Amino acid sequence: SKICLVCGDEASGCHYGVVTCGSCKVFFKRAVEGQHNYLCAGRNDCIIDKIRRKNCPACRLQKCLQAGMNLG
Amino acid sequence: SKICLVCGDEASGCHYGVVTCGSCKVFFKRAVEGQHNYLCAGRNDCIIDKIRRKNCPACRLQKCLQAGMNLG
DNA sequence: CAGAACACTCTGTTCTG
DNA sequence: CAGAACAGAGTGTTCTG
Ligand SMILES: [Zn+2]
Ligand SMILES: [Zn+2]
Ligand SMILES: [Zn+2]
Ligand SMILES: [Zn+2]
Repeated sequence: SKICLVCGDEASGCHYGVVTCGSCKVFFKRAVEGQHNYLCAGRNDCIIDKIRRKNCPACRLQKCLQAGMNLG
Repeated sequence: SKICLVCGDEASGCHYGVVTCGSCKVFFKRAVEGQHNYLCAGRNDCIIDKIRRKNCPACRLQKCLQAGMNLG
């Protein structure tokens, strides 16, 4: 496939176990080892797409997890 | 109140008609004047508080207008 | 492919008449 | 008070093993 399983932007290959775009790749790496205080403002099922992926990083991260992205 | 009617943060007085913090004051004018494409990732009722006011500018603008802000 | 180093978005603060 | 404008976190792209 050529679409990111997380946001639907054009995929640049398989990153951390899942086919993702470059911004989802580094969002995930940064989420896992960084210092964020993400919090959903809706009901933990925000729509994650290219247009809205910056809106709820907390749902973005959860969607990354469910798709199976991992470091290990 | 010292409280912002849009986001609950400590308010710096009445701006464009409504008691607001400084961030919402300048968020509101930037929104209205420079219209661009804000879209809710939930169901257009995102909680707007200090921790989460960057998440959904569409709802943030929506709460601003309801609360009564304007430039006229 | 994983990471680094860059550049961008947008926001929020401080300063002013 | 409204507005100018600098500084910042968070994000995204380009590049370099
Ligand atoms: Zn993506
Ligand atoms: Zn969410
Ligand atoms: Zn506010
Ligand atoms: Zn919303």
